[PDB]
Amino acid sequence: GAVGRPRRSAPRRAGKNPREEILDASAELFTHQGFATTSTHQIADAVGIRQASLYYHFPSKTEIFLTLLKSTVEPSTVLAEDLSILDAGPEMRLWAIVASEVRLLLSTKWNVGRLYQLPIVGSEEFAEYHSQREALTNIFRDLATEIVGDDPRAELPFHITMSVIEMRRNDGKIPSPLSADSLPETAIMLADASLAVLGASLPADRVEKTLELIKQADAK
Amino acid sequence: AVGRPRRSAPRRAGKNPREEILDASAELFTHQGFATTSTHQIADAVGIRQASLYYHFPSKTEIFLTLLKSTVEPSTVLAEDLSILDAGPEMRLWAIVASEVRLLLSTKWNVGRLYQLPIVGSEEFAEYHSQREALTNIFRDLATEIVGDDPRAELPFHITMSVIEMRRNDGKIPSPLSADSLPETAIMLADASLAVLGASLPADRVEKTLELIKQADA
DNA sequence: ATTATCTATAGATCTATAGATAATGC
DNA sequence: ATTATCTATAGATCTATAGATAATGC
Repeated sequence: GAVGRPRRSAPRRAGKNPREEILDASAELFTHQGFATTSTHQIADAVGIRQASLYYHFPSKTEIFLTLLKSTVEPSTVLAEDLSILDAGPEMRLWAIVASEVRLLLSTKWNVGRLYQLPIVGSEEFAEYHSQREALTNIFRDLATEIVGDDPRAELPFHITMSVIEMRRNDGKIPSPLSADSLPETAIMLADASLAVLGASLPADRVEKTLELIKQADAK
Repeated sequence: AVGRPRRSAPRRAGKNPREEILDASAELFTHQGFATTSTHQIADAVGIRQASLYYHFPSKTEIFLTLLKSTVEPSTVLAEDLSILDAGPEMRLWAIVASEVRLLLSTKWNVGRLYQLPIVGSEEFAEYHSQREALTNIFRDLATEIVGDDPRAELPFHITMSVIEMRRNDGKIPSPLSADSLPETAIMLADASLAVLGASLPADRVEKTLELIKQADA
């Protein structure tokens, strides 16, 4: 059996331990209703525990949110940095970054890309993340600037990319689990679009090659 | 109220007191969002006591719901009328993108942010909710008419909405309305939207669009 | 007389803490 | 004798409602 006074209701969330369970419940609610609207009771209720019982695992509702926010921002930011610097031309580099971030935002169980864009993040409190967020944004812009020059279109590939957030499911079924063998269709499209808005022909063997860069990046 | 107003005088802008509210509300709701924003915070911004707001509006919900209506309907009617008008699907699509972006750049605050708010889950919100989905269909429909049954039919709407990130939200209007001008951003996004669908650009798309506006105004 | 605001305040939340309690582990 | 949950509540803060009150109109 398990140490500790047994809970009133049986666990309802997927997780190897209460931390994962709570973050699981939290990711669903925060992506559906945002931070402020979601109350610790609903989180508790979702998890199947009393509200106070949360505080043994997380010191504050803000800390829960922070944790989730890290787990999406981090991999995405580093990935762009890792890929940013490679063999090919900026057409190819940008096509990959778009495909790679879309691959990623489709890989998670809940739609955590929706967290970046929430109001709460605007506050100064969450400055470490604006920082990473802008840094990411700048990578794309500069990539795009290498193709069209100083031109307002350079702003677009990033917004095209983030558009998956509006077009993916959010019910705890992963829309496209990761595969070393292939890229999800939707990634192909948004990469392909991101080059069309810059008026640039698609690069060569782009799916075959983008998976190469990911294998590389994964080993790093 | 002849002559320039005092700097001290209530910072808000509008014909009457209700409008002063919605002006205050839009600034707060599009920066911090609905739930994070207290009626107290609104009142202070309007220069009045918290309780007073309840003369003009029933609830904090109602303020917000109103602000939504005030930005959707204008767009929904715009799109619907251009939607049928006699021209090619590309031309129709370009005009809609351009004029939606034109419109989202016309307002004082960035009311497009209210769309991305997740607060719209309530039963009452349904009227707004299904009108948002109607507008969105117009785009999908048009796009599909250019490119068929293709996942790219989703793009033009989202490309359009991206202007929300590219806009200021400090009170100054980014691009005031005009009948002989489209802001550069609306042109860009409209061009992009057609670009992603592999569609040819109409040669006189700007001026044709400025015309269907004038025509659709009266 | 009709407004538009005010002061005051219930009651409905919501976060977090204090301390009891029931399971395992020694 | 350690751990993880529970019950119970303090203290905050927020929406909304009453009923008082300073302006004018008539």
